[PDB]
Amino acid sequence: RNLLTNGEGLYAGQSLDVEPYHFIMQEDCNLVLYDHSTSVWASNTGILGKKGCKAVLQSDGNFVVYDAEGRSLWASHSVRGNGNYVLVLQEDGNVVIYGSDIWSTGTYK
Amino acid sequence: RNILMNDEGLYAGQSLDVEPYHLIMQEDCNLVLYDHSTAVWTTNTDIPGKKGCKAVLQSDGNFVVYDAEGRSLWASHSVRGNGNYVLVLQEDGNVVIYGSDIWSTNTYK
Ligand SMILES: OC[C@H]1O[C@@H](O)[C@@H](O)[C@@H](O)[C@@H]1O
Ligand SMILES: OC[C@H]1O[C@@H](O)[C@@H](O)[C@@H](O)[C@@H]1O
Ligand SMILES: OC[C@H]1O[C@H](O)[C@@H](O)[C@@H](O)[C@@H]1O
Ligand SMILES: OC[C@H]1O[C@H](O)[C@@H](O)[C@@H](O)[C@@H]1O
Ligand SMILES: OC[C@H]1O[C@H](O)[C@@H](O)[C@@H](O)[C@@H]1O
Ligand SMILES: OC[C@H]1O[C@H](O)[C@@H](O)[C@@H](O)[C@@H]1O
Ligand SMILES: OC[C@H]1O[C@H](O)[C@@H](O)[C@@H](O)[C@@H]1O
Repeated sequence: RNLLTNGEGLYAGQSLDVEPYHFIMQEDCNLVLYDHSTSVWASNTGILGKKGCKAVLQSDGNFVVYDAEGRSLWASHSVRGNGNYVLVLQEDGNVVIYGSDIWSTGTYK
Repeated sequence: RNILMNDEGLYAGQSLDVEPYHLIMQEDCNLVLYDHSTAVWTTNTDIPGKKGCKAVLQSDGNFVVYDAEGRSLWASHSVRGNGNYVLVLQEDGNVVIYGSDIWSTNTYK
C-alpha cells in the first residue's frame, strides 16, 4: 500500500511501502519514515512499550495518531473542513496529504 | 501503478491497475476503465485514424487526452490553477483527482 483515503489508517506494525521507502506506525507509538533501515523523519512520539497506537487520515483532512485508548498524541493539524483527502508515500521520498477531490469518474461500486 | 502525479501520463498501451479495475490508454486512442473485462467508463475518443495518444495529469489540475500532434481530444475540465495534484485508481473502482497538497513531511529527495 502507498496511500490512505478517508477513514483508513495504520495500526501498530502497519506501513505504507514504495521502493525502499517505508512509512510505519510502530509499536512504540512513533510514526517513522525510513529509507532502507535509516530513519529520515518521525513524529518523535515514541515510548518503549507504548503499543496499540493508530494513525488515521480523517474527513477534516487531519492526519492523527491516537493511543490504545483514543487519545491524540500527534497530528499534522492540517484540518481544512469536511471533504475527501488522501495521504501518499511518493516515489520522491515525500509523504503528502492532498487537497480535496476536484474531479472523479464516479464509478465507485 | 495506481496513481499519476503532476505532468505524468499514460502512453499507448500503458495502464493503472488496481485489480479488478484497469485504466488503460489504448492503442486506438480511447481511454477506458474496465471492471474485470467490462468497460464502465470511457473518454470516448477512439476516433478513426487516431493512434499514439496519451493521457496526462496537468499541473493546473486538468486531466487531458492528447493525440500524437498534441491536440485536445478530451479533458476533465478540472482546471483549478497551478499546484500539486494526483489522480488515483481507488480500490472502490473510482478514479479521483485530489487537488493540491495541504500538508507534507517535506522529505523529498
Ligand atoms: O526525507 C525523506 C527522503 O530523504 C532523502 O534524503 C532520502 O533519504 C529519501 O530516501 C527519503 O525519502
Ligand atoms: O466504449 C468502450 C469501448 O469503446 C470501443 O470503441 C473500443 O475503444 C473498445 O476498446 C472499448 O472497450
Ligand atoms: O528517530 C527515529 C527513531 O526514534 C526512536 O528511537 C524509535 O522510535 C526508533 O524506532 C526510530 O527509528
Ligand atoms: O489535535 C487533534 C484533533 O484535531 C482536531 O480537533 C480534530 O481533527 C480531532 O479529530 C483531532 O483529534
Ligand atoms: O467523489 C469523490 C469520492 O467519491 C466516493 O465518495 C469515494 O470513491 C471517495 O473515495 C472519493 O473521494
Ligand atoms: O481544453 C483543454 C485545455 O484546458 C486548459 O486550457 C489547459 O489545461 C490546457 O492545457 C488544456 O489543453
Ligand atoms: O510540498 C508538496 C510537494 O513537495 C514537492 O514539491 C513534491 O514532492 C510534490 O510532489 C509535493 O506535492
